[PDB]
Amino acid sequence: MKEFYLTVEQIGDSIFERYIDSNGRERTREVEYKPSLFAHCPESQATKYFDIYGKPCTRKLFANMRDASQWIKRMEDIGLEALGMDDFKLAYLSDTYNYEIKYDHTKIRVANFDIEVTSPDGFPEPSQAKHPIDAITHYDSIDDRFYVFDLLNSPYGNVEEWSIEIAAKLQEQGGDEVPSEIIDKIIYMPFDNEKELLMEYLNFWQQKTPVILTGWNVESFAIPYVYNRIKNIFGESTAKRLSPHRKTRVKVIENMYGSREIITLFGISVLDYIDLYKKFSFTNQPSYSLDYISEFELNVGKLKYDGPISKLRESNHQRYISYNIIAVYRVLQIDAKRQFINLSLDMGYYAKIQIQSVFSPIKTWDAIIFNSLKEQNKVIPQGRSHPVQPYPGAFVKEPIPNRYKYVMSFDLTSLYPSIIRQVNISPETIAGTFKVAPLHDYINAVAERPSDVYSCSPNGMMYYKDRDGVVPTEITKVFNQRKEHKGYMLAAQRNGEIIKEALHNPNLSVDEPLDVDYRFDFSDEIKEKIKKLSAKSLNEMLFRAQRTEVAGMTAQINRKALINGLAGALGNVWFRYYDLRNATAITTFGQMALQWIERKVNEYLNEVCGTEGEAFVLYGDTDSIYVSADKIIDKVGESKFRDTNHWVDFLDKFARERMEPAIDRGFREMCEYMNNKQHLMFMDREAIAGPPLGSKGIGGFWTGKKRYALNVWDMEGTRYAEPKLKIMGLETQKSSTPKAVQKALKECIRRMLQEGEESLQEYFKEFEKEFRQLNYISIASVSSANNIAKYDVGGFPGPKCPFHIRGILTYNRAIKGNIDAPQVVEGEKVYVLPLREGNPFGDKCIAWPSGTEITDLIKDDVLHWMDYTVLLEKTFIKPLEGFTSAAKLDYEKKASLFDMFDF
DNA sequence: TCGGTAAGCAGTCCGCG
DNA sequence: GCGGACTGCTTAC
Ligand SMILES: Nc1ccn([C@H]2C[C@H](O)[C@@H](COP(=O)(O)OP(=O)(O)OP(=O)(O)O)O2)c(=O)n1
Ligand SMILES: [Ca+2]
Ligand SMILES: [Ca+2]
Ligand SMILES: [Ca+2]
Ligand SMILES: [Ca+2]
Repeated sequence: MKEFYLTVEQIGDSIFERYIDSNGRERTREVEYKPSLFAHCPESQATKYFDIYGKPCTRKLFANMRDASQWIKRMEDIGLEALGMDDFKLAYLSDTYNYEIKYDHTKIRVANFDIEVTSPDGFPEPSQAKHPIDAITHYDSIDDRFYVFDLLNSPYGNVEEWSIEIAAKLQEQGGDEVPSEIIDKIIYMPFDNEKELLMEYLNFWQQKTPVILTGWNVESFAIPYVYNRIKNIFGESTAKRLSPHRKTRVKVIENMYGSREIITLFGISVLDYIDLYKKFSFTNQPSYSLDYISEFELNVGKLKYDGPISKLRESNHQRYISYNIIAVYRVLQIDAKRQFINLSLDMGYYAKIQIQSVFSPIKTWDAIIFNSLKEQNKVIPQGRSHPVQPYPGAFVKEPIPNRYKYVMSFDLTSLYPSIIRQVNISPETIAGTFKVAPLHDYINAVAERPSDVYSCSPNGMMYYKDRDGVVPTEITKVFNQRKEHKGYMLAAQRNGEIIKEALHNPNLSVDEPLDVDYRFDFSDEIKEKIKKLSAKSLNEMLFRAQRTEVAGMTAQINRKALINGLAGALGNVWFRYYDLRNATAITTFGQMALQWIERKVNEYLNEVCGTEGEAFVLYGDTDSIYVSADKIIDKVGESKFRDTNHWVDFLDKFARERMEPAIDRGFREMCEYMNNKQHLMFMDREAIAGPPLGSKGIGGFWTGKKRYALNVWDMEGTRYAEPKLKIMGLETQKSSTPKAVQKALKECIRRMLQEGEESLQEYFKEFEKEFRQLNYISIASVSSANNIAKYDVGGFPGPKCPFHIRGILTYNRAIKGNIDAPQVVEGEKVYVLPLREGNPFGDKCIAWPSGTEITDLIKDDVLHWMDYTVLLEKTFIKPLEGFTSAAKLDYEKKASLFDMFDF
């Protein structure tokens, strides 16, 4: 098999590499790597090395990496460019693996673990590690086993062994319900003292050394705790055995009260699953506890236990250990669904970087572009300092706030990467400039054609048409990958709806789910077989289809993020190819494209509808247009349609057969105007929106920029079994809006869009009467708590103190003297509740860590003094008033002359 | 050697016989 | 008690 790396580190003048060899065995080597860098030399000498602009360079081969570094500094002091890859481990990887990496994941040791630490005096701080580690569960992906290290004797209590038999039982039968599919995979190891547990864990670690180390919050808790605990007991040298190269780096975090640490373990790639989740999931959660995310991702119940966690080991050691095991499994379950570890491996090996560098789009692209150019014997430019400069971005149309009955949307495929490829924007393809006219002059095609020789953007930049650029070349590769995966995702989504449609008439049979690949649209034969399946098999197929859809979502959306990341990278000062001329060539072209096509669509639709000067395009943002389809529907007349699906088909056909070719014609003309390399402005129909036929639903509404709702029947070729709400920007979409309020506002919207004013008024009235009966967490607001210290003045709010920080300070004073009340963590999220005047907390609001119940001592008072009136007004009524006034609708029946009767 | 912009809304401060 | 000029947070893209 072809060899591939696992980890790589630079340690002084040595590269330390863990790798898989040709026989599939894990090995480690130390290499005294001799790096090369480059300097410009005169033309009149035979070299094979050229910079990206075609200028000749001479190679400088160094005896060691220090020498190469020191030479860089001398060149800066002389004032001459030092070219080549300055991150030597990237050069080493590029030299060692000069081919496309084909890795075997079954050879990569992926470890996830979590520890328990009983603490009788508040949160057990990793920097101090003053309490015994009393449990560790460590799952190893090669053994496919959960290794459980359990402390029986502790200064905080002596306990009996954990029982696997009791663990497997239903919670309703006094067990812990450890999932049956992992019972046989547990290897249980009890210990009579902490020293023996830790030594054995260390010996175990040596035998089974993680390559990928993950888990929930491992970077900020488990790793530094294990490290500092071992250090305090045995010494730092022993603690360094957690590094296969015996090298660590300790970073102390600042704040003011309660410093933290991050430990870098050399030769290990730490991918904290919380960080993977935040980067790759595209959610913003009100809480990031494992309980909350697990419920969200897997629909599994919260792991219940009685009393404080500080007393869980002594009162119920059995459950304590079981919950430790289940928590490790939950992360594995989330990963089986989300596939972020797979993505990280995919992306890291593609780029030829340390696996943990997938967090950095800049490092990722630097390495991709470096490897690409090196293949051509080209030499990369030195990184340079730039002052941070703001620059212009996308165009967003101001919508007229209103209801909009029939809406069709259209969207440009992968816009910024497509602009890069169309225009041929790259550091080395810059051909020159032209004198810019006002943007509106290009949009209206009155400005002089920029060039008849070069490919242009309306920012004034010209690029070569007949030359490949490394940025377009490499961005096209990842785009093509993205396209493949999004195809699988959309197919799986279409397949899902087939199953949902078949679930309306399930068969009374004992059968099995069909063995199919959900990444491809079902054949007619499969659809016929599905129409004859039982509910049980249909439901199993739907789960499978949806899992396939999620897998494809992960793969496509993050490849999209990577390629869009390259366009933004050009505007980040730390990027080797930072260049506002290029960043701005992209965004300005985007602005022109949206507004050009707005004009062309208004022109086309007026023509075909036989009118003049009417505005069909009601809104647009960056690369999308929203077209009012009322007059298209009216020209045929509403009465002609048999049902909702009839007019949806009509609009779908109209869009594909008439609008799209006209849109294509328009963008082809734009491409000729800018004399671009390749026409890649592909704008396809996205949503078809409207009320159900014969209903009083309003179909849709906008309140302003980035704030709208639509009743959608078809999305990107997925005809929904049931209409789906597309809500952007409104409070229903915001993580700061209370849970029960998002639900209530969404139902208010569903009613407005599908049913009408009366239905809305009926629901509002019910919700208002029941508001005060909702659970307090479900109606609490949420906010991130940044810069808490700044506004803290002897425990009281300083000037300009934000509402949520004021709430934290109120909580801080309320839990003063308390031992085991959870502290608010800087940068994390809090629930927030308003408090009535006169309350014993002494201030207008309280805030506490999100995803948690508020501590039992003050919970009673919070419930008593909660200001329901303010809460209802601020979180529910005020946004609803925004939606309804925009929609020319009332959520409460207005007084009228009719009030004299009854009725 | 750590490494995108546009834009809406809640809230504080302050002006306001 | 409600605006305008800020900060802060959050979402659309
Ligand atoms: N997180 C994001 C989202 C968008 N944008 C920019 C780049 C996109 O090209 C453009 C349009 O956003 P879209 O959400 O429509 O995404 P794309 O057009 O790139 O992809 P597609 O429409 O094919 O899904 O806005 C960005 O820089 N970063
Ligand atoms: Ca725990
Ligand atoms: Ca798009
Ligand atoms: Ca059937
Ligand atoms: Ca879009």
